[PDB]
Amino acid sequence: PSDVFIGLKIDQITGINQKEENFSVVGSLRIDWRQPLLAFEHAPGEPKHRTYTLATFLKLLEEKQIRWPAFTYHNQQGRMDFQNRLISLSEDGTVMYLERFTSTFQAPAFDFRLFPFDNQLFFIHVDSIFPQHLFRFQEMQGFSGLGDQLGEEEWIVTEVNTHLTTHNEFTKGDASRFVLEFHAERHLNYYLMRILIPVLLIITVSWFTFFLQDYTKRIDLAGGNLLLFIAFNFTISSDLPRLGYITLMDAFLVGTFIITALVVLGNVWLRRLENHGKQALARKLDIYAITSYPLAYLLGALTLWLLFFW
Amino acid sequence: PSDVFIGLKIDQITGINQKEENFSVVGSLRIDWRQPLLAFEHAPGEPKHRTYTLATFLKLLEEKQIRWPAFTYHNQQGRMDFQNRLISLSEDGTVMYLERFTSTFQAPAFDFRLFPFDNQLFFIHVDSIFPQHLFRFQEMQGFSGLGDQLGEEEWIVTEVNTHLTTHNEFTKGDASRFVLEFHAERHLNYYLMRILIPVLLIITVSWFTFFLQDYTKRIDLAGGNLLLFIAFNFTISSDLPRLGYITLMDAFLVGTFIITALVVLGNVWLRRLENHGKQALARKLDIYAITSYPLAYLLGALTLWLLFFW
Amino acid sequence: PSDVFIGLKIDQITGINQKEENFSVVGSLRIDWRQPLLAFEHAPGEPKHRTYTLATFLKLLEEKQIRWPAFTYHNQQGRMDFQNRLISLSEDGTVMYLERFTSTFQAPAFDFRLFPFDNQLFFIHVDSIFPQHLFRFQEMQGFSGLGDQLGEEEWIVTEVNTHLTTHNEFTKGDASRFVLEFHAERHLNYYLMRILIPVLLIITVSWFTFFLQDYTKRIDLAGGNLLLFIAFNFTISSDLPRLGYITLMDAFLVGTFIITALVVLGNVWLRRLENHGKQALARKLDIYAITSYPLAYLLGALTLWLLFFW
Amino acid sequence: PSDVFIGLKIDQITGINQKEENFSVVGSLRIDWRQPLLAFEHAPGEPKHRTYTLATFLKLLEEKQIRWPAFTYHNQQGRMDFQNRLISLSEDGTVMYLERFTSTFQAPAFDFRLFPFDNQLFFIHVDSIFPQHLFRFQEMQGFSGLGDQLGEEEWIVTEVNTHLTTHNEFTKGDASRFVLEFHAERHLNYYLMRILIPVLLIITVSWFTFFLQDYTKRIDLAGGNLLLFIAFNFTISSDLPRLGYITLMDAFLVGTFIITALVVLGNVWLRRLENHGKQALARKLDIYAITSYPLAYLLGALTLWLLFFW
Amino acid sequence: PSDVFIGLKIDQITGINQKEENFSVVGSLRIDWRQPLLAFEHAPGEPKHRTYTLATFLKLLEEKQIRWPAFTYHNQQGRMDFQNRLISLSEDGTVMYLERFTSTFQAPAFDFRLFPFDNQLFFIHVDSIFPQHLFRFQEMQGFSGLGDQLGEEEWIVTEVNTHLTTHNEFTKGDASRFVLEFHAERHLNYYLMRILIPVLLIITVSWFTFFLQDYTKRIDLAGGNLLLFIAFNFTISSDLPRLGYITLMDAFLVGTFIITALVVLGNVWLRRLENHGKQALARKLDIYAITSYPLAYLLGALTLWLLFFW
Ligand SMILES: CCCCCCCCCCCCCC
Ligand SMILES: CCCCCCCCCCCCCC
Ligand SMILES: CCCCCCCCCCCCCC
Ligand SMILES: CCCCCCCCCCCCCC
Ligand SMILES: CCCCCCCCCCCCCC
Ligand SMILES: CCCCCCCCCCCC
Ligand SMILES: CCCCCCCCCCCC
Ligand SMILES: CCCCCCCCCCCC
Ligand SMILES: CCCCCCCCCCCC
Ligand SMILES: CCCCCCCCCCCC
Ligand SMILES: CCCCCCCCCCCC
Ligand SMILES: CCCCCCCCCCCC
Ligand SMILES: CCCCCCCCCCCC
Ligand SMILES: CCCCCCCCCCCC
Ligand SMILES: CCCCCCCCCCCC
Ligand SMILES: CCCCCCCCCC
Ligand SMILES: CCCCCCCCCC
Ligand SMILES: CCCCCCCCCC
Ligand SMILES: CCCCCCCCCC
Ligand SMILES: CCCCCCCCCC
Ligand SMILES: CCCCCCCC
Ligand SMILES: CCCCCCCC
Ligand SMILES: CCCCCCCC
Ligand SMILES: CCCCCCCC
Ligand SMILES: CCCCCCCC
Ligand SMILES: CCCCCCCC
Ligand SMILES: CCCCCCCC
Ligand SMILES: CCCCCCCC
Ligand SMILES: CCCCCCCC
Ligand SMILES: CCCCCCCC
Ligand SMILES: CCCCCC
Ligand SMILES: CCCCCC
Ligand SMILES: CCCCCC
Ligand SMILES: CCCCCC
Ligand SMILES: CCCCCC
Repeated sequence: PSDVFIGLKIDQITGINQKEENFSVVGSLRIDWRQPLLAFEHAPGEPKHRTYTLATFLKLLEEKQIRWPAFTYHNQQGRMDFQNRLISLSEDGTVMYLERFTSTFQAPAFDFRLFPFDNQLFFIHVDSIFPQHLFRFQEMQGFSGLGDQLGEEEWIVTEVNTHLTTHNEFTKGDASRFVLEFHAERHLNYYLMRILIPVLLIITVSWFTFFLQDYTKRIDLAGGNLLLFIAFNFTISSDLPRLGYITLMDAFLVGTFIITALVVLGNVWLRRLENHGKQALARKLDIYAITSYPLAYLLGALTLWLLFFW
Repeated sequence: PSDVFIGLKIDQITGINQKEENFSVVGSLRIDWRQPLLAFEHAPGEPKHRTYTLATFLKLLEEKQIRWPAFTYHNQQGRMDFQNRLISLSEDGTVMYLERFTSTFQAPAFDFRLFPFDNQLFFIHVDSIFPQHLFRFQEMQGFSGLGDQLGEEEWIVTEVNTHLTTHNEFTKGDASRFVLEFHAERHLNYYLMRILIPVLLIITVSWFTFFLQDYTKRIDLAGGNLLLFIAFNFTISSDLPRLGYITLMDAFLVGTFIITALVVLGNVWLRRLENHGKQALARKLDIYAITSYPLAYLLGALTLWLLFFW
Repeated sequence: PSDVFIGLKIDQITGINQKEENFSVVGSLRIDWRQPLLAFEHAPGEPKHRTYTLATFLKLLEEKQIRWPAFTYHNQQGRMDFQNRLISLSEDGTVMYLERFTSTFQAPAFDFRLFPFDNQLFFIHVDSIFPQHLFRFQEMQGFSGLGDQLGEEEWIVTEVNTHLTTHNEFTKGDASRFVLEFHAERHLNYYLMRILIPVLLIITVSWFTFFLQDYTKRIDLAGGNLLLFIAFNFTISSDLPRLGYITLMDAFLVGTFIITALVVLGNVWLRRLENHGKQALARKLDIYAITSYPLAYLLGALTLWLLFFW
Repeated sequence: PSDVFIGLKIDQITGINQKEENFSVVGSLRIDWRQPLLAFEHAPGEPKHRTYTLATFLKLLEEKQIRWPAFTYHNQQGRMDFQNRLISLSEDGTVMYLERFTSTFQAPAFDFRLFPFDNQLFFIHVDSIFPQHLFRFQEMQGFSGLGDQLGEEEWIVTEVNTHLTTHNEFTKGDASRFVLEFHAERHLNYYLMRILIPVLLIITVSWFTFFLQDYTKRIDLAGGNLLLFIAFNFTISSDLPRLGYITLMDAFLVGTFIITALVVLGNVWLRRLENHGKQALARKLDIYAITSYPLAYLLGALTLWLLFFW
Repeated sequence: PSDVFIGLKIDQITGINQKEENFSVVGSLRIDWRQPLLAFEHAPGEPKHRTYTLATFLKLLEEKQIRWPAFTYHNQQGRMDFQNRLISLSEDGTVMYLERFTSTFQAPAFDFRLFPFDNQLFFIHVDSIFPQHLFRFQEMQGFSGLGDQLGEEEWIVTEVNTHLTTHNEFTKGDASRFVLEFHAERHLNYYLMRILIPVLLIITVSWFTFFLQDYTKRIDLAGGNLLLFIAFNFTISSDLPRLGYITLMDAFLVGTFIITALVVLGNVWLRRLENHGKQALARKLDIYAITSYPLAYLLGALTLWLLFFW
């Protein structure tokens, strides 16, 4: 068998789609191979290295009746665009190949249930067409990976890896597979500032209602604080992804709605007790409401942690 | 006639469009066929199996003057993209074919009137071009179907099937048709949490208004609860599909609007009776309102069930 | 001249664009023609009918130096995609042609001023390239039209027609034109439920304000009902098309805004009369307001009917 | 030099993009030219005029070694789609050419500062490749322009023109340029109904606050009218183009916000004077507020006219 | 080595994408080169300059076995569209080349943390394929740059530059690189009018609450001013870019929310002190609130300046 050295490098992640579950990149694929049948002596005044396009070089190989180690991108989505496809040929028969491209790729491992605390997995598979007794992939050391970013991005890359495996077609011979994989995360700082801090203030305004004496005014104030929560919710709607299943962020907001609505219902009942002449009993229930309100939020937090992270 | 064995497998459902009524996939089409005229003996040192691209192989067939069993995708929409198209040729004349693609498909059976409790039907048709006395489709057993999903999705597949039929063109000979079909559903859990629970609380706040004594304050509170319902409605608008016809979900929300508006009108009339000095009569009508309000919702639920599910 | 029989059938209307004024379809074009110069006798064991692709068949015609009746789609927009293009050739020289496609088409007749009560006209033109003394179109009977729909759609087709005309280029010979045209409408049921019923309730709440005694409370209630109308308006914005000209629906909503705003202004003036000590006069004007409010809506309806439907 | 007669006609304006500054059309390009070297005598039974596709005809010209007057579209954007490209050849050597297309075009002259009272300029440039001593453009009279529209549109065309100029490349010979240009406007009727009338009512409600006696109630009413203005503003947001610079419409709405906010601040100060026991002074300032409020709007209108239209 | 003179000019910036980090243009690439092997004498009556398309000219070079100085666009994104590709050939062997195109380009340097006061960097790289001892780039003086704009735009260009560098592939010979770069900014005038002025008025209304005597009314007014801020926030949402990280504009709006919410909480506590009979102490704390409110905004401004601009 003949050894083929291969590597892949990604310049830039050009987009990520959370609803369709795919991602897009710009990158470069490189292969080194040696074929002694291609060795030559340069003509008088000719340079020491010959250069062809892939279209030009494949004709040369067909005129010599030489087999090319062809390969394919197994999780590609749609059409792929090439910026350049270039070949250098050595005096000794060494072939150096390079192709540079733009493309989209399938991402079947995406899972957003722990949003915004989620970490996602990305990969690209390259497959040999011929079986492993003709051609065997070897890992080109030093080349493969991701380049550095230059401004400010949405996703932060945490880990990068490459390894070699096999695949099979037509129930015959196994063939080589090359894998590049990486992991990435969000800026949690941004969600603290945009969502948590203002919701905590809204929660505080609802608690402060128990500090006043007239139940009539309380009903007005509690009602208005529920409309304020709803108004805020649509103001953040563009930061929430459109998914047909439940997230941690969804559970948090619905639970806040439930507790704030219950404050309206309680103050109506305290007014009813006052109208029936049971002021002292209503005054006693008020004292229990003040202390149990923060305990309800603390026990809800604990519940969400158990259901989503264990 | 000559037997052609065929099968189709879908890796991933890459999108679903409810307004245009189409869907998109990535998959693989496989065909086995035997043609003794293609049998050969391998050259000294040559492998036991020959491999060509479809473009290369069709030239070989034309040089031998052999007919190829050509086929077409009958509900395809737009252009189809190919990732690979590959042929293996056996010593005995057996041809193995494989094509891997991305494409969109028409979906004329979609019907969303029972949303969110709806179940939808999907299919793909593959048609033979030549008539059934030249070539006959046979079902390749073990291959066809859907692969497993790996994270969390919007639609859950409930059933998968394949079968064989016929089609006709130019009022001449019948020709074979191959069908793959499947059924899928939503996560109802998500709609319970996002829509039902908060609407039930809003309905409860409107009922609690009948517990208070001053009709003047009631009018204020009932009015504000109607604006709260409208505000909530636009907060959920992104979860509702843009269709030009009536759904079960539409009927549910309009009915809730009607009943909450009627509470405003009733409390104005009770205030009018008080101003004309008919307090005792107004106090009697109030007692009938308290009990009939929940009965109206229960009888509305029953009505919706009859109109949509029977 | 030589007779060419032609017909067109549409499977599915794949989209309609109200702002750009175009529509999209999937369909099939069929032509029958006879050319005795193409008659043949089948070889020993050959089938009685020969089959070619369009690319293959045109070469045969060029080798025999035979003219093909070429045609073009005159209101096509953009690029057209072909799913299949197929030819059957009879022993007697009869040619049967079929092409199946996806495409978008221009729609210059669209006019939405009577929305939602509007009915729109659609058409497709097919033109012969050669003049009518070489080739003449004849209508293929039984084939042309629209197929049946299978679930639930936005637009309902009301009428379908085909006929033959002529066109002219280079101020020379007239040439044949084939026309398919159809008409379609909306589900008015949907707009009754989504728009009319809730607006009628909002109008009723504004009338009920005249039933109360304290002008001070009336000003509060009338003001809040105007904000409720504005809130509802944005909740329906996605059902309204984005057009740069006036519709019947636009006129209806602006008129409702005018009348509800005038109720706020009137109640402020009644409070001013009370402050200046003219209660009896203010009480008299109130009685005229109660009866004239419904008359204003009835006379507005009559006005809109005259301006838009006559 | 050889005279080339040229003309251009546009059927339909298929879209206009205000943020990207481009427009799209469907149209037809026509050229007449005479070349005696192409004269011929028709064969026995042949028609008097020969017809070719552009691909076919250019081969004929190359076999005779004849130069074709090639041209290019100088402000084209992206790819252009052709529906038909057709050639008629006369017995005397006269060539008649026709191409029919869909395409997008650059629009660098767009300027929206006077919105909605703006009038915009559109153009298309066609350039000769060869210099003017080989080939000279002449204007084909009677053909060029715009066709009639058939329903109801967003933009109304006010003026259409064509003329001839020159261009230069490689600092050598001047070459011909053909220009078609036109001007268009909006329906102002639509903006009167959708924006002006309701804003004028909101302005009137704010003035009516000065007619009441209790400053306490005034503060409530003035505050609520400011929230009503904000609510209305988002209801019209879809009619406003997304531009990164100031328009006349923007200035109008911000000025209305400023004046309505100032009414809230004034009524708080009048309440402060009442609390400090200076009722008579506060009552005097109220009389000045009533008359100066309409004068502020009149002087603002005058200011906007001077800044934008002079 | 052979000198190649190169230059690039951009007509129009056709779009800018802040979320994907790319931009689009229309422009023209020009190259001058001399090759004595191409010198010729013109035939009797032939013009003094020959003209070919790139496809035509490359054939001529292959028939003479002459090497072409090929090049590539190194940060191109997707497919590039050509409007024209043209060659002039001089009697003395001088080649003049021109290509005119539409395309999108990668923009990895974008960084929006200082929005709206940000200034962004753009560039385009052109790379030689052959190494620098065959061909060397030289800068074509007078040609390169940006053209003038004609109406009103979103971005204003502040600086333009070109320079020459090198690049390396296959660890062999260095090759030439040509760079064009430019810088651009926003209209700050627009953001002053749309965001700052109305927020400053909202801030002023919240301060004026401390001028009134009844804490009961203050709580109502402070609550309503918080809902007004939230309503305004969604009215401007379309002017804010959708980025997953914190901007200066984000920090400004969250800080305003915090301070306005704190006014609601303070007035509830002053009412509690009044109910417990500590009016004089509450009256004293009120005097400290009036002066410290503006100081909080001034010190917040200073803090934001330090964190973002130093
Ligand atoms: C960070 C902004 C969103 C906060 C969501 C928190 C809801 C879940 C509470 C339990 C968190 C468990 C620790 C990870
Ligand atoms: C599940 C969230 C939406 C609930 C809609 C229920 C409206 C229909 C009531 C009758 C249901 C009949 C049982 C399927
Ligand atoms: C059907 C929902 C919209 C109703 C619009 C009615 C406004 C026009 C009133 C006059 C109608 C004339 C009869 C067609
Ligand atoms: C027509 C609807 C928008 C009205 C905008 C008017 C603001 C400018 C006032 C001065 C107009 C000057 C006359 C053209
Ligand atoms: C210009 C409209 C937005 C204003 C944002 C100002 C917030 C930052 C305050 C400190 C500015 C420092 C001077 C550049
Ligand atoms: C979180 C809701 C607290 C409600 C406080 C009032 C409780 C009233 C209940 C009366 C029936 C026991
Ligand atoms: C949180 C809502 C509290 C509702 C309490 C209802 C208690 C019902 C008691 C009935 C006694 C007559
Ligand atoms: C669901 C609406 C209940 C209305 C309660 C008040 C009924 C008043 C009707 C007076 C006329 C009979
Ligand atoms: C739900 C609205 C109740 C309206 C009841 C109106 C009854 C009209 C009676 C007229 C008697 C003078
Ligand atoms: C539809 C508006 C009705 C207004 C009712 C009050 C009329 C007051 C007018 C006083 C001046 C004649
Ligand atoms: C619908 C608004 C009614 C306004 C009536 C104004 C009447 C002005 C009369 C002035 C008398 C001093
Ligand atoms: C348009 C704003 C009018 C304000 C009316 C009240 C003026 C009060 C000013 C007191 C200080 C001179
Ligand atoms: C439109 C707002 C009016 C504000 C008037 C303030 C006048 C300050 C005078 C201070 C005197 C103590
Ligand atoms: C910006 C918030 C100002 C709050 C004014 C009232 C302060 C009350 C604090 C009482 C506890 C010290
Ligand atoms: C800005 C909010 C002010 C809250 C002040 C709380 C002070 C707590 C003192 C407790 C004394 C019993
Ligand atoms: C339905 C799950 C209840 C979650 C309560 C939310 C509490 C979160 C505390 C931070
Ligand atoms: C117009 C149909 C009335 C439907 C009433 C809604 C009641 C739903 C109860 C769950
Ligand atoms: C400006 C046209 C006035 C239209 C009034 C609307 C009344 C509609 C009654 C159904
Ligand atoms: C900042 C420019 C002030 C414009 C005032 C608006 C008045 C318009 C009167 C119709
Ligand atoms: C969290 C950063 C606090 C910023 C306060 C905003 C003050 C801006 C003054 C113009
Ligand atoms: C801003 C937080 C104040 C907490 C007050 C607690 C009173 C018991
Ligand atoms: C939260 C549900 C309370 C139900 C109260 C019923 C009173 C009759
Ligand atoms: C009277 C107020 C008591 C506050 C207790 C708070 C316990 C969390
Ligand atoms: C729900 C319609 C009630 C109509 C009341 C009419 C009173 C004059
Ligand atoms: C006085 C309250 C009676 C509650 C009856 C509720 C019947 C559903
Ligand atoms: C509807 C316009 C009324 C104008 C009233 C003017 C009072 C001075
Ligand atoms: C006192 C109420 C009279 C109601 C008259 C209604 C006429 C439409
Ligand atoms: C419109 C600004 C008024 C400032 C008033 C200041 C009072 C101390
Ligand atoms: C007492 C009201 C006077 C109204 C004057 C209006 C001047 C425009
Ligand atoms: C009694 C009002 C005092 C105002 C002081 C303002 C200091 C910024
Ligand atoms: C990832 C865990 C999700 C569980 C939801 C209850
Ligand atoms: C699917 C049943 C719909 C019936 C609507 C009344
Ligand atoms: C279709 C008639 C429209 C007339 C508008 C006044
Ligand atoms: C077109 C004139 C604009 C001037 C803006 C002040
Ligand atoms: C550009 C400086 C950003 C720092 C954010 C704290």
